[PDB]
Amino acid sequence: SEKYFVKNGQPHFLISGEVHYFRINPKLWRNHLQLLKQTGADTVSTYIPWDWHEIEEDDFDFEGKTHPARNLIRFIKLCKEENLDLIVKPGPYILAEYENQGLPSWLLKKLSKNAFALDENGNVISPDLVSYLSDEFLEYTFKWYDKVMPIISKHQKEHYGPITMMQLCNEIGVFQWLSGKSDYNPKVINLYKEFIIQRYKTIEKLNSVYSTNYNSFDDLKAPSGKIKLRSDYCAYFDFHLFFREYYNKYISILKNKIRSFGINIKLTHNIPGWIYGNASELPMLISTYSEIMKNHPDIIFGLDHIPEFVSFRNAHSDLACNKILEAMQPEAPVWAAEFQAGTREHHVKAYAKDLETFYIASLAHGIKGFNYYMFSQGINPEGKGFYGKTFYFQTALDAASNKLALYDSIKKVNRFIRKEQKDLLRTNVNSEICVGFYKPYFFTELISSQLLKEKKLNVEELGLYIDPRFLREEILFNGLLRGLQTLNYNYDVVDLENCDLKSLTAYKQLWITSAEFMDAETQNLLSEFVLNGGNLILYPAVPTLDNYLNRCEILKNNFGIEFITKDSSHKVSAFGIEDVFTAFSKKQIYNDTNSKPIAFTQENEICGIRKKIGKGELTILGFAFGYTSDEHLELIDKLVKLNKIKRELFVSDKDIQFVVRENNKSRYIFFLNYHNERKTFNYRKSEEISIAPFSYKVIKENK
Amino acid sequence: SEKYFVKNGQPHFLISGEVHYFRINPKLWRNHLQLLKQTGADTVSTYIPWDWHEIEEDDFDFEGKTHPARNLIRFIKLCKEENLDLIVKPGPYILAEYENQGLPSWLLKKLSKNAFALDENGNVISPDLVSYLSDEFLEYTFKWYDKVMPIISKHQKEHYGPITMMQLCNEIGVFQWLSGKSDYNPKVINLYKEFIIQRYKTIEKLNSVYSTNYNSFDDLKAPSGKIKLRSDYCAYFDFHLFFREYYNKYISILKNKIRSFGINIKLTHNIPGWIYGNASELPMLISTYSEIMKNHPDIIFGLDHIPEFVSFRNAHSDLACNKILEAMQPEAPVWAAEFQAGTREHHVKAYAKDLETFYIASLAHGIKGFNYYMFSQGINPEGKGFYGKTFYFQTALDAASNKLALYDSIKKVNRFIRKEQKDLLRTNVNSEICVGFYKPYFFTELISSQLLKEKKLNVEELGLYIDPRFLREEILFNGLLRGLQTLNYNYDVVDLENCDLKSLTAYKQLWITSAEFMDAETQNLLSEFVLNGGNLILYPAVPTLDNYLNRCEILKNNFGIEFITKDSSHKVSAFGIEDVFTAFSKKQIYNDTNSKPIAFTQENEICGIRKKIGKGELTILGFAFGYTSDEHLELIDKLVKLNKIKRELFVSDKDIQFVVRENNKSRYIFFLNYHNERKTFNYRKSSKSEEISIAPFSYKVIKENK
Ligand SMILES: CCCCCCCCO[C@@H]1O[C@H](CO)[C@@H](O)[C@H](O)[C@H]1O
Ligand SMILES: CCCCCCCCO[C@@H]1O[C@H](CO)[C@@H](O)[C@H](O)[C@H]1O
Ligand SMILES: [Ca+2]
Repeated sequence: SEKYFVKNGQPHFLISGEVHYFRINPKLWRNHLQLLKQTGADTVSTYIPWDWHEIEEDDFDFEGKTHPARNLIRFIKLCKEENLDLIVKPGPYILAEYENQGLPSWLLKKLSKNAFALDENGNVISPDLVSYLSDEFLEYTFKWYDKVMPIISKHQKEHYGPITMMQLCNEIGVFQWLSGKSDYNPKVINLYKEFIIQRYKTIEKLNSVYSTNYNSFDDLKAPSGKIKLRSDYCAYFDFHLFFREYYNKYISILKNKIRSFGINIKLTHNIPGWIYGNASELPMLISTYSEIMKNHPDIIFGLDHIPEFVSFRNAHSDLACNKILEAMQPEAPVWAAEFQAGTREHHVKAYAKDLETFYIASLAHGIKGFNYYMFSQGINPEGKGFYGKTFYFQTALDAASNKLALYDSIKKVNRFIRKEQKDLLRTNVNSEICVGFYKPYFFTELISSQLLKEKKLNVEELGLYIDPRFLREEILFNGLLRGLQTLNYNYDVVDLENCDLKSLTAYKQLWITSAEFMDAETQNLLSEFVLNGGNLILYPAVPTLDNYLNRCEILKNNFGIEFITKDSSHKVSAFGIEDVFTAFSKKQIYNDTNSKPIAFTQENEICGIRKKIGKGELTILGFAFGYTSDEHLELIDKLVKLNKIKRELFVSDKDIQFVVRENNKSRYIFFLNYHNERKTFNYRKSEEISIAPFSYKVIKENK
Repeated sequence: SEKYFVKNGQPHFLISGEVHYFRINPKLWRNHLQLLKQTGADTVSTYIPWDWHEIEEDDFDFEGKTHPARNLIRFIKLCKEENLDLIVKPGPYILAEYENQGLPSWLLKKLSKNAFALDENGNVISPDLVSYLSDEFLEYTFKWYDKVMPIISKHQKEHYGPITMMQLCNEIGVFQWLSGKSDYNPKVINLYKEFIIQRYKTIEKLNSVYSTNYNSFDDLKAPSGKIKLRSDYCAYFDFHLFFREYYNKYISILKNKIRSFGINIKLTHNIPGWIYGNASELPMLISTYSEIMKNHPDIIFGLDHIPEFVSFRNAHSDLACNKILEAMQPEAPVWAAEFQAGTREHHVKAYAKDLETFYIASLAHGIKGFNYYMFSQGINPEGKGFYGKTFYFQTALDAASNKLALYDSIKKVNRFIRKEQKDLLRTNVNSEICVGFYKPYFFTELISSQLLKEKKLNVEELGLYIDPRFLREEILFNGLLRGLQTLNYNYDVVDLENCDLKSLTAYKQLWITSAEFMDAETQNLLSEFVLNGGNLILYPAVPTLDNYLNRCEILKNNFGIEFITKDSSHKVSAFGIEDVFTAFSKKQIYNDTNSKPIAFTQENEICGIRKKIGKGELTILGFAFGYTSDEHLELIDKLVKLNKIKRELFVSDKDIQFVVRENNKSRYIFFLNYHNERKTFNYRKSSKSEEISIAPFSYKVIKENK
């Protein structure tokens, strides 16, 4: 049933600690590895920075000849002597606050103009930022792989060495994201052209989808500027599809080159998206990897969790991210490639007592492995730090291997995990709620994001009112997912693309947060789901367009739905709940023939209905609510109770979060107190306990 | 000579609680007032919502004829009976999560399009957002004042009623700010044109300042779209000056109207700017009030503090905001018109254990009065709730007048304040550091802000590299002010406009965070300050332009500075601290003439110097640093130590914040732990050491008799 790492043919919780040899006094390398092993960690993780080892063009030092901390060979030997497995990450990009993001200075000085990412004007976006598929950049990357990969091959677990996993590059696309800007390098734009021709075959086919008027593919230009026309939305949508193929090509080139050295260990990649201690944009970033994950079943994606604190303000972020990774990668364990330990930022404090709770909550929220980032603080050698002298603060160990407060928290959590991993790794939550992941709503990193300065997407200019990023951030991430977690209802997330009908039928309810557009495949899937006996909850709109904003009303017509879009007060009543605040004046007003009306505008117009269709049930709400009032929790609760779904526990205090994890033999009840209040409460199945502020309690039951 | 409220010629700590009569069962009004009084609160505060009392056009109910909770008269009477003074806030805007922000539905339905705030295209920004000087808006506001003001007048203190203060409207500009669009209503356009003609007199004079070629004033439009030329920047700068005069006109019109009813009580206004539990944009909004605060000494501005949590993430916001209000309103006490009690929104928790610490920190940080907002929860009658039925959560009292957890925290704090107010209100901190408040850097709400939809200001397009909003947020608010508070160095903030040299010479150091532009008046003042014996710290730029980005090299010349702007690594060395990360590749490179070089680029070029000029000392750093690394705190500490400035206490844990307040008689030591760690530390006055244990997110106060 569950996916989990294995060691000695038993379920193994992967406990890795990040220790940057290149930022640590080599006299203290053994001491760091021993103190890490002494927490019950089984693995150590590090970058192998290209800049640090190719000290000049075609001058490699992996042996400490030119600086003791260039002795990668001895660090590998120390990992073996101290019985730690090793995760190695040779880039080419490492980021990691290393100057040039890990690329050599000699390389960046020597590359042509056309090797760099370019803005719509052909100007260099950043003196650190190459275009991934630059021939020059791949030439030098390959010459770097030519020296480091034989070292990694020799020490891989497949040759009985310590290296169990290797990360390819680092957070692909994170620069396109953090910078406003997309890459318009002429090589990238040529690949975009091949992609479009391959996709549409003829300009007449493209023209009928885009409503364009090209005489050939030679008239086709990469999209840029604000979207003003539906044709510009279409161009930008395919520009999004192209970049997912682009990142897949980049990672495929790295992988093929790696495999050519006989390296047969587990390959990895790491997902960015946390900022300011929430992860509402991480679903957009994980959507950029959609083609990699379809095409590479052997690359395990891990999450880069950066909570910064642990409270009701960010409690839902790590669960929603873990669940979305499970949706996109069901055949591999959910794990954190980077799992916050200390802080990257001196002024952004990371409290041991905060992180200890985050670690336990991560177990409740289904994590199967992590790498404490950073277990060990580093000191940047020879001004090679992007920022100051010091790399991370409030870690488990300082750069000189002094134990800090987090050390004892990590030892405590690891001791719990080692005691329980055999049973805990084989547990799941009983989810009767499925929440649909509709990937095209997330495909906006070029036109609409929290990090993009000027918005290229204003849906009002396209005759639309439901913005897909507002939907996926406020209605889905901070709304429905946050609400179900707060109400202690288990949900699973399912990717709707090429989705098996049989994999929706296990759930008593499927929840779809829908904009006005949705592809024919998904409209067909949801139609079949209800017709065959599924209970669907759909809001805030029955879709009437496809991803190209061409008419598509399959779901509408299959369900016998008619509506007019009409302006009204933001407040509606729904299931007898008065003053439900909704995001939009514009609401769908439903013909109620063969329907039960269950929501009403201030002027008593029908803005929600329930209906039987074939063997199934439909609940449509023509209005958008997130979680910004107690009425919103009341409405989510009412909806869940339409199909008689129960919480696993009665807990006397509604502000206590719990997760029940079980198999046939074992149950774990995780109680999580995300609040600055000592809480005393009791519980019983669908008895009294005190939890400190920002704290936890774990309870075992034999079934 | 602290500024504090006075009662019976004694120091009086203003303790108010907010209780919305219109959202509470009137059978429970008395119980809310009694329970508030029993916390030691002296005052109660409420809106009087226009929408609630003008139930239809020209149909008024202040007596509970149509709804018991419309009996404003009886609520006023109960405040008197329960020995509470009363703050009334009749709008016209109240916001307060009330439908249409307090404006009548019938009004918003009746008003013509020209009553509304309009974008650049002439479209309504929001259906509830009126243009402040709309003829139609002020006509209906006046008719609302015609009915509510005679009642307020009759129930003033001077007529033996309970009413001691009235707020004019609510957070002027907050609605425009949150909408992300500025008002281009034609009243605004026409008033701006009059402002520009009055300012420049002739199109030739405006052309010479802006470098434009207009044939007449008729060719000039209110600026719209992005700034691409220095002439666009000039136009926007005058538009900012115009908006400060526009808000002054609004509040003058309301004030003159109020005075005509024989209302002589203290008038208030309330400062917005906290969002997501920080206040780094509050300085921009308070700056929109600069002309109000110069023309109306009888209007007391108070802060609206919404911290939402109390941790290192936001510890610096309340002190910086208290200090900035003091800088702009030096003759009135610092007080909080709205002082967070519970939470306005269910999904953002307000813990008693956080807010109790915020209250104590506020005393440490010099607050002299506050109004707990919300003391009492409300339930919206008749669908009047903008966002839902319940108004506020986790308050002192639920809507039914049950005590909640916060009630005990407020009772504890108030008990300390009543015991200590006589000394505590007269206490000062010993600030040897003054930080300059240069208001023109904050004049960007039309072109650059956290909330503005459109980024109109890109200084690189003007041949500049120091963005004034980046400066005032990262280098000043989240940088220097945060770093000083974290290092436990007391600082004052002084408004540099029309600033007395006499009121800077008190300090050991004056710190100026400077962009490439600064007006002649300020450049001269800082010149005189150093020549006459002041110690100036100036970074990241010697300015060379005025506020219109024309040549002004007064300070550069007076200080005998030569510099070239050159690109280098972000990292510099300063005062022997290596790998100080700085914000810009571009830095000021100084030559070594009659100076001690104390900072060096990665190529060892001089990007900071110290020199003696007349009787004073100058330290210039040609690079930008806030507080984003440990080196930044080391650098701030090094700079403070240049003039032998010392902390009040040796404390063994550098992460403990403290404030020492004293007068002749009394010393209060405030310890604040903004961290999620139980801390055990020792301390001593810098003159055996005492041991203290402090819980997470907690406080200790020690009183000493001198
Ligand atoms: C545009 C300049 C890029 C330099 C910074 C790149 C790396 C910063 O670090 C990145 O920060 C993101 C935001 O918090 C996180 O989501 C990522 O996990 C993290 O690696
Ligand atoms: C665009 C619609 C705006 C309607 C008015 C909403 C007023 C919300 O309330 C305001 O929020 C601000 C941001 O936290 C605070 O700074 C203010 O103090 C507070 O009054
Ligand atoms: Ca029908």
